[PDB]
Amino acid sequence: QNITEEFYQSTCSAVSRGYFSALRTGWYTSVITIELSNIKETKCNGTDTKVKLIKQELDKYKNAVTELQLLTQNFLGFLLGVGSAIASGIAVCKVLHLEGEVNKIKNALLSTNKAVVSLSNGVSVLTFKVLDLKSYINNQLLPILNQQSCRISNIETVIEFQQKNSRLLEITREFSVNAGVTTPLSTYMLTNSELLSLINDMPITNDQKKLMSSNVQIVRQQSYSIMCIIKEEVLAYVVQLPIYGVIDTPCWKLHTSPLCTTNIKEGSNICLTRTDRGWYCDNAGSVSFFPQADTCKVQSNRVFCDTMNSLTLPSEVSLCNTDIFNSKYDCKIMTSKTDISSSVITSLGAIVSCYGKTKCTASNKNRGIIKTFSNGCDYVSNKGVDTVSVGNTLYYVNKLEGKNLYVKGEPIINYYDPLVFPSDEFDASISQVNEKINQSLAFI
Amino acid sequence: QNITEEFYQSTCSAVSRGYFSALRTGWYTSVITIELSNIKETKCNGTDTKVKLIKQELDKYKNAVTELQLLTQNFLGFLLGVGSAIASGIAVCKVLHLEGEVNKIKNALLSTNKAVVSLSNGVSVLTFKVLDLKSYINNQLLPILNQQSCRISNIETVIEFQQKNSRLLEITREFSVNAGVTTPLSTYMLTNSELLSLINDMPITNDQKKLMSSNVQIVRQQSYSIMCIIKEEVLAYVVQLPIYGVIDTPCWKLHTSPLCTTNIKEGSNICLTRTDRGWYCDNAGSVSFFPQADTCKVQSNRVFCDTMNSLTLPSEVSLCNTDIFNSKYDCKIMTSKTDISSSVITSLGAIVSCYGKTKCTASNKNRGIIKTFSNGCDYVSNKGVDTVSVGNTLYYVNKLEGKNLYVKGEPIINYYDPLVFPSDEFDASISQVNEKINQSLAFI
Amino acid sequence: QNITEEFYQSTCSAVSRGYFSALRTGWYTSVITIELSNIKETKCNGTDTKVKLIKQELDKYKNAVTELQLLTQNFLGFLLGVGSAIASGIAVCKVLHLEGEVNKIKNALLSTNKAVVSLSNGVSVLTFKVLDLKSYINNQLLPILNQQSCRISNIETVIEFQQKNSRLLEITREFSVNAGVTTPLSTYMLTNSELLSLINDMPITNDQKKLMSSNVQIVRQQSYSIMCIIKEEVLAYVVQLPIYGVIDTPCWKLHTSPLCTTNIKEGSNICLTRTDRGWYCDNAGSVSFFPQADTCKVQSNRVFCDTMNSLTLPSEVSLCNTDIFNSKYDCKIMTSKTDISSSVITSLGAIVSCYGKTKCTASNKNRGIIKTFSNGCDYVSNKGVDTVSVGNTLYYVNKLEGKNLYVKGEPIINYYDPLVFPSDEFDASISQVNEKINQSLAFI
Repeated sequence: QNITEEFYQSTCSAVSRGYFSALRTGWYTSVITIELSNIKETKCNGTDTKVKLIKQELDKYKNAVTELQLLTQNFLGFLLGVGSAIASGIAVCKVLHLEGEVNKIKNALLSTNKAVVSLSNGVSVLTFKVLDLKSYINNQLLPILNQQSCRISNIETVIEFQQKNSRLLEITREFSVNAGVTTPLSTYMLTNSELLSLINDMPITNDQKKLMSSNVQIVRQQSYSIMCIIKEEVLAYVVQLPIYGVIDTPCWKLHTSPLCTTNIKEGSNICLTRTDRGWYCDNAGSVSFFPQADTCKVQSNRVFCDTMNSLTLPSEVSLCNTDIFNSKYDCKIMTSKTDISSSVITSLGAIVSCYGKTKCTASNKNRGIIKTFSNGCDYVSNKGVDTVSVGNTLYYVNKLEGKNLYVKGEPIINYYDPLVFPSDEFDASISQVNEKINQSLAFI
Repeated sequence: QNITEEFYQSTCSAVSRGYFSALRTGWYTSVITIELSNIKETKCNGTDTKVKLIKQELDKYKNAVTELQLLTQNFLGFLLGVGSAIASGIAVCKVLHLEGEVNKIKNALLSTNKAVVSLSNGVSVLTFKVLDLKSYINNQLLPILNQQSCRISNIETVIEFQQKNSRLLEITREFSVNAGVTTPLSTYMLTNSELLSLINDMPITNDQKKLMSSNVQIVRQQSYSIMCIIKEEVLAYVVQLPIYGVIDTPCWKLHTSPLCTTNIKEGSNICLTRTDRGWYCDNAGSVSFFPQADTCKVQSNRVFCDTMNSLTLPSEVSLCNTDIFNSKYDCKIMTSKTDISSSVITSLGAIVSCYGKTKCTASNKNRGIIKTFSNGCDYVSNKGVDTVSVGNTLYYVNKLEGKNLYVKGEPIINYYDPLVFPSDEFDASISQVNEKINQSLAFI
Repeated sequence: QNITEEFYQSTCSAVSRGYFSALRTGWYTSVITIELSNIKETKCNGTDTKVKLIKQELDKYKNAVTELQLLTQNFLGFLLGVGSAIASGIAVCKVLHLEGEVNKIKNALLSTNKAVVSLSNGVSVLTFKVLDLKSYINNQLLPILNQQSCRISNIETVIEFQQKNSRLLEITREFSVNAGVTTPLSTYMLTNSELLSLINDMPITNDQKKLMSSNVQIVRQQSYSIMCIIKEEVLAYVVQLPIYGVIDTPCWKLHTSPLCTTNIKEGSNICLTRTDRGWYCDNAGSVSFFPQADTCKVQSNRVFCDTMNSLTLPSEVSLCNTDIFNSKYDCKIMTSKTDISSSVITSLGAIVSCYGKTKCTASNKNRGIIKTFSNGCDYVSNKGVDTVSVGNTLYYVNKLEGKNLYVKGEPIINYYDPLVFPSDEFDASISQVNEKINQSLAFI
């Protein structure tokens, strides 16, 4: 929607504003249960295609129960020792293993299929019964299987049993190939009917309920399913859903690109790049910063992010966009001598860093070339433009309409004397390049 | 096939030549459609296993339509702001949302199952009808379901309806777990029969058609499926297939490994590594360079790559393989003091960098050890050799026959005086280490 | 189980001990085979729902055979040219293509479903026959399909044929979407019954057999399935299972975090971080080091790792934990001026690096805040603590009981004069910062 973008010619960066936050800060857990029956041996002469057919669909059942039994018996550096995403789920699994805890769940779901249960560790969980394979196998099936002559009446029972068993096998293969933990949340793990029902009874605001149920596909991508326990005629697993404790605060995206002096010969040029690119959202008097790509998902002008993937910075960090030389926040940059041509596709446009003999242009599919980029760091709005070419590579601009603004100014690389420029700083900042230069100039 | 490899003792690198390019430069889009019926409520007393069985298979149908409805309502740093792979597909989705555009498609496919359609934005698309669930549900099914007493005749209709519905549910779960965009291209999204049919009618050369239909498995790995629209008794989604606009130009792979001085004691040695490893293909008077691992897939002597993942370099870049000190291209290297033993498996052999007390050897499973590597950077051909051991780690050489060549020369690390060697350059080059040394030598 | 952890206040690191190794060093291969029939055209008038229903399930069969036919016709930098994980499998595929080699397998499995076969390249393989689609289609099905009038008797045969065909289609779609190589090992590729049977007949110790069959889910995550050959009425593919040649040696995990001087103003502080974090296991007189995250999977106090992902270091490397200034191993560190607050979740606790105005605390869900962290690098045990907060981010401590130990000492960053501190070392070491300082101090 109302999205705007500013490009800063001086620092070769661009900021996309107009977005609104939805940052995960809490976790909600609920317990999904399937009712099982513990059928062992069925003394039955078979060979009759119909009996042999239902015995092998019964074999799939015992194989999945067994497979589940085998599961239950057992700036980016700053984000590596982050811990387990599923701790609050695992906390619920520990409790279901306590004696009689599964028994509490069964009795709560004996009369209905959805009930609130107070667990023994203080968390109040919503519990669902999504499949009753127990009373199907015990009632509408097992009597036929417990006389020495076993003759199923009609093939309809073979098909009815495959349909009942089917969801259990879909749930088991997902846990199998994923060591008991799956994300995103399958429709098989939680159907849309059950997920909206769950969201509606969450201890959250009507604001958060309406945000979640308008983007169920995003809630799935940020939820986990955890295989839990399989005892006492019950299968249970924990669904872990996000809670967006930060809502509707301003978010902005920083795009950066290498800024270099413009001599055509390679290596005789000094470069400089802002390293603080990523997503920024205001969050409790500070700024939550998301440096990693694909840790935030955009929908129109709403940003969903998980604060587990963020760093906290002082809110002054945004001063680097408007005044990189400011004395309130030391803005972070890297330096090099690698003048390779490249383009960054922003929200409402494109940044192009053209160096050497490279051919960099911006085109319209019907009109031809609309801008030929000179050497240096320039910018184009996505209005009237479909593609950007850089060397032999074709980039596609985004086609969303917004307000673009070009803030002219001198490239700050021009302020630096190349004879005393620290030209291989992996992770520095503005005043760290200044104090490194102040040493060299005093050596003279 | 005719593959050759050169190892350069002087720069501890190896080049595998003999390959031929297939670089994606264009995108082809076609519209796949499934015909739907908009059945809401069926007033039917059931309970009879057969009727209740077909009502729940009908429930799966409405659940998938709903799930699709929920989707439609809504050197490596130089490759991060690259944009959307699926822009030209999304451009086609925007058009199908225009009024009457889906109506154009329906009428084109009313008489046949494959037809060319001219869309309203100028792109001529090939359109497929792969499933007609409309006329099945409306004709061979719904009459039975619209009298107050509903009795399906035979179980065959329950099974026939599951088979018809089945592909729709397979397509919907893939879009569900992937937020409406999937890659590689499922056989469920596009069968081999439909994909070869599509390739045969593409606006491309008989050369490109024969290349694509000889490697359908690779075309799948480089294609996208995009969920699009679900209105007016039609489901439609866009398949986006690659176009290889660069074909049969020479490609070569650069393998690099750390080159260091050979004192056994750790840290008292200086190291130096070429950083320009990856794939290189000639491309329109320049060289397309693929620095990222797994962005190129090899089949015999053919390299498939996506130019979206490349950088453009001057063709002079290959001079670094034969003369790293050349004055036409500043060859890029890094420096360190980290002499850790390691091996690189090349196309037709292995590079071994052996330092310290490490045991590095090359073996034959029947003959024993064939080469024991001294300290420094050495190389072995894959003829008569199965494995390379480095410390406690076993590497397996590739078993393809080719021409190996060993270019003797002095390790360039020996040319550098260690007392004035910039020994922690993250991203430098030959003449940047030279000018950094020229400063230190004048300080004296 | 008996897990202990030490935190070193001086170097801002923590070591989790008590673990025991299971490192993959060998590969076992076996050949799984499905018996096929090469049915081409069946001259049959149909239209009868039952015949048309079995003809399309027969179509799925030929489509999967075709799809398989299309497949058969065709510190972290030190780990990039590692080679192919599946070399020893591919070596077995080459042999099955030799003339009469598939014929050897068929005759070995003509009388039973599991047999040892001696291949022509010297490897003795265990061979399984998991599905006999040949004699089903040829005997219990094809006679009905080879008179001009084709009338299937009962719908039971349609369902029986779907069940037989079903596993073949599950195997084919996995190979399809994965270019003939899949990991982890599907239950569809190898059932739990077949996998335990295979492990029991492996040429390995009763120790290794009991370790593997107690963790089948881990064996799956470290195994590969390779599509191989489809000729002469046989489908065959190779399963490649790990062999743990290193068992029960001590493993320990190193956790590191940035250590910095504690002035609140940003950038005027020098930092220093140990870069050697990861897993370490004793291995044949040396130490196997696993720098990459998620290349080791933990179960209670057992560590499963693949030595293909490791480096070999001298066993002296562990001296850095107890004496970072030691003269036997040059301990590796990086330096910067980036004092951003962050926390590392260790095995039995949490490391917190608190800098600037950031609010860093450790909480109990019932008691409130239990520790407020001062500026600098501190540590908390997981006893009585559930969460750690750093700025706006909530981290969850692990809830396993163990022995924690806090080794007090002075932060080594305090030993360095900031006026001559090389404050942007990407990959250095203790004595490399010393010799870099010795130059600056002599310049004076």
